[PDB]
Amino acid sequence: GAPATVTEQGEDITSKKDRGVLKIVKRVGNGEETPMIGDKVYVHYKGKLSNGKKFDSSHDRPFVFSLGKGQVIKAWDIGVATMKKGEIAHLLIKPEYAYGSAGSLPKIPSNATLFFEIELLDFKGE
Ligand SMILES: COc1cc2cc(c1OC)OCC[C@H](C)n1cc(nn1)CCCOC(=O)[C@@H]1CCCCN1C(=O)[C@H]2C1CCCCC1
Repeated sequence: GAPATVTEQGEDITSKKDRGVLKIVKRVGNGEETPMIGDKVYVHYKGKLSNGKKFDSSHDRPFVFSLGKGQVIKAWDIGVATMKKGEIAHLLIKPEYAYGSAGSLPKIPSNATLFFEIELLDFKGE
């Protein structure tokens, strides 16, 4: 399903063009602005290992973070910076842009590919 669709059709939004972060816009957002680095960002997300085997969501209980400030994995700083208010996007992320060969046990194993659906609710300029 969704992870394989992002493999097949997703845009490579990396600078290096290494397919490390692939994106599909699922629902289009409003406004020309996207978050600049330093912004306070508000999202709903659903995430999982691409294997399907572990699963994690804000809409369970929004997730708040400062963009570009190392509170989230590199792929979120990259991916969320491309998104507009109201946008829902799918990301598929190689380990180099997430938790790498070290992983982050017990939640994330070594060399894990991650999938997220993200909704950008708001962002405000520090
Ligand atoms: C590697 O550890 C975790 C990874 C992820 C979720 C984690 C987590 O903690 C063990 O618990 C979610 C709730 C806790 C209190 N928490 C942690 C963070 N923010 N809230 C810190 C953010 C670190 O996570 C990230 O950078 C990314 C992007 C933002 C949303 C969470 N992220 C994750 O990688 C999840 C992960 C998704 C894949 C399935 C397992 C959970």
